Amino acid sequence: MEIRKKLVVPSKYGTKCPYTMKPKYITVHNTYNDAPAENEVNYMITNNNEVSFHVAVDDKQAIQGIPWERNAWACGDGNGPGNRESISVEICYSKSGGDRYYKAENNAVDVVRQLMSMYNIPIENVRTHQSWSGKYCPHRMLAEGRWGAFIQKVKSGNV
Amino acid sequence: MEIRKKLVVPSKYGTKCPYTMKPKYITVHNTYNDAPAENEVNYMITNNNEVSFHVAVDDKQAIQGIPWERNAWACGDGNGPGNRESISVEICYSKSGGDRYYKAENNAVDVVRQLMSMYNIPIENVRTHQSWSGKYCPHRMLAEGRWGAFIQKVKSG
Amino acid sequence: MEIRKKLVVPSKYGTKCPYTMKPKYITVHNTYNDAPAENEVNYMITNNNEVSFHVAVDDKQAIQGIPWERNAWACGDGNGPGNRESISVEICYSKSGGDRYYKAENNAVDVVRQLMSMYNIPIENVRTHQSWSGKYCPHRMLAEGRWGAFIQKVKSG
Ligand SMILES: [Zn+2]
Ligand SMILES: [Zn+2]
Ligand SMILES: [Zn+2]
Repeated sequence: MEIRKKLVVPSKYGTKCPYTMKPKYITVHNTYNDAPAENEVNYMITNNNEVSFHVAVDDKQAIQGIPWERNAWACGDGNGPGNRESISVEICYSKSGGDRYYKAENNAVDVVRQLMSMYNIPIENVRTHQSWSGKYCPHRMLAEGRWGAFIQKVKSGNV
Repeated sequence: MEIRKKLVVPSKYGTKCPYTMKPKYITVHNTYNDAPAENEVNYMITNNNEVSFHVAVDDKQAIQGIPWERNAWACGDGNGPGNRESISVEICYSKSGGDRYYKAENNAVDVVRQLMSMYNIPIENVRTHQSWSGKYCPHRMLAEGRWGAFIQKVKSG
Repeated sequence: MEIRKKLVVPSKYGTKCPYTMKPKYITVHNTYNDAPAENEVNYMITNNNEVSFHVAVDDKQAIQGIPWERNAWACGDGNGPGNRESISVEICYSKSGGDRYYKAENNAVDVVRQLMSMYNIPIENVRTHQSWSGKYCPHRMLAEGRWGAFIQKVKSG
């Protein structure tokens, strides 16, 4: 699926993505919200908080808000490898779940595979936010035991 | 046991418990302090930091500082299920331990049981702060390997 | 090996080590950087940030910047057991790794053994930063699953 562009303005880089980055990992998150990717991204690139992520994926589309080679503030590890070396993928509708959420997760498999090919990132480098800082994220995937199956789809699925 | 109420003023909900909450989990903590429940609560409901918990339990009493159906900021996972769907119980005197602490922990067993029955929360949904953010809390319970026994006490009587 | 001393001035204690401490644990970290122990410590004692560690160990020497019996802000657990009861050991050159790092690690095994017999800290009291707050540190050691072997070498020598 095509990843739509809806990037934050350069004048806000200092707040949303101040550093350049050489992607080495991909971090998967759950939004813990029930908003479409367009809403997640629009809010993220417009507010003034030092909080961001690279792409949001819902049941219908994938939207990029931060250049892949600039950092995002989403892993909670300060200037650690999560925030400074990983591209963050946000999966929408995880708050209430439902068909919309599982559709978004499966679309995220496709998004993650595109990023792996793009930056030559190995399957061992696809990580959970939890692995970087301890936060229970992706919450629904961890709660339902879906991470293992997700990794296998990313590793060799044809989507 | 009786859980006494000494709730934060409504005007501070924006800071201490900004969202309504449908309790789904109970999170157990250790204060890593040697102060009675009353002290813990007084400080928590008055300062202006976005840091809070629902009830503090010591060897003598249990004092609630935040409404059970409003979130508290105690699990370290920002706007995640920890802070937004769990009721936090702080067990006092864990710092130096001793009878005071073990007595408080037994009282916490009752408080957790009461909350479980109140909001129909299953035993598998009683969690450690560590499970939500990786923080080593409840520190004493983890250090002495008491979590399993605590859960069994809660599951029965 | 010999642990040099480049402690911070008493005036900077309120920020680098404002609390006395009775060492009970030893926390091993990775600098996630490629600077020598001299630079790490020097930089750490020059700025006035609420961030510090007790000793930095590279491939050549080991330098202490904070008194062993004073806390150091390095475990990210606020006033928790990691920051208030453990001595923090920073292993240099982990960013890019290389022989320099692996050499700094073995030296760190030495620094840890010395601190263990000096303050009678048991082997199961040697922890990672990750165990205190969930942060992925020591990143390289964890990334390469070198923790189990590290502890085994500390247990024997
Ligand atoms: Zn996340
Ligand atoms: Zn806690
Ligand atoms: Zn560390």
